Amino acid sequence: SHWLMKSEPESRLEKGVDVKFSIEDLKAQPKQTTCWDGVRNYQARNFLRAMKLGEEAFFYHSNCKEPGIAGLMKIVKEAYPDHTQFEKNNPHYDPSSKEDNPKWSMVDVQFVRMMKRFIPLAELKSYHQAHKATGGPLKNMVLFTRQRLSIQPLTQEEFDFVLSLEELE
Repeated sequence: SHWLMKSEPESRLEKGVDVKFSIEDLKAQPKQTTCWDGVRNYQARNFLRAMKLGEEAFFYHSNCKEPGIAGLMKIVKEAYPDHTQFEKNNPHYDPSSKEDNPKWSMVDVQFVRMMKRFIPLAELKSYHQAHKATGGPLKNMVLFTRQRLSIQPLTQEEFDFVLSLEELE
């Protein structure tokens, strides 16, 4: 399995709290690792639960001015409870979640490297749209299939094409 994980590159307040966290903030983490908290989308959650140690995931910046894939990271820790679903403080708090059996989960990713060059959502859309008429590996990419999924699986095909655009100028 291969994945795509979205996060806020530039600052933005939610329920009063800032959810900012780009690829650089991950690199700036001890051992360049962090807990990918926040996810409250059932379909997104069930993917987090299905991730295996070692599998890789593109770090996607969900920005307005410059959305795209800036780098790569890996899963070093399998799903477990998201501590913030309970902290009444956090904007992702959930009253319906029992500590006895949490509804929300998270995983731990470690930084690996950056793309040999940034990949704009614009670049991804054109090829995607292109393949969507000629027949290509990005014909059914989730990034364009699910406009609102923060955690997404990618077939080796799509993954191989994203990496190939990395070796182009």
